[PDB]
Amino acid sequence: VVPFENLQIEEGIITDAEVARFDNIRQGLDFGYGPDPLAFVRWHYDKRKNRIYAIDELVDHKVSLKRTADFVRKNKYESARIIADSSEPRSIDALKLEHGINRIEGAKKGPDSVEHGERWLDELDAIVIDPLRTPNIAREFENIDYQTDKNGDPIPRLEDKDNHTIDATRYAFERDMK
Repeated sequence: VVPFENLQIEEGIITDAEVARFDNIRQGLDFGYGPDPLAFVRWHYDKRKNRIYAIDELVDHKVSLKRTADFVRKNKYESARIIADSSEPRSIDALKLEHGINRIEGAKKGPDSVEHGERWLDELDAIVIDPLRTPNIAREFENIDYQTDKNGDPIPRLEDKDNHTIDATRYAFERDMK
């Protein structure tokens, strides 16, 4: 009925000292399309505790690959891999060959992996988000609901709306699932 009961959301819940230690980084990127924003996410993965921690994000409705690469470079996030929305193969090429983001690769998983990937996220012990650091991730994860059928009952598919950072997060963790 309610997804992501596992959410741990509170201002200040991730300290500067913690961000300093996190060293199992996962990054995802959705390019946006039509009015939908580009959404870059960076997380830390504690595999033993089955937790993920949101570190940073960039959400931009006025999509600029230049601005995205500048943000990634500025924060020295270039050294960790970015798994990106594979529907824009030339945007990936652009970030690599034009903007020097070398560790970007297309998401290997296809459109039929969506429900699986969302379920994987929902089955984590905790998804830990500090709205002071990642306000968009916080808002989207808190407010996302299940889709529903004729009979008006929830199906195990999240709404495909206001979910741009959730998509980016799926890509970021695609290699960690099963």
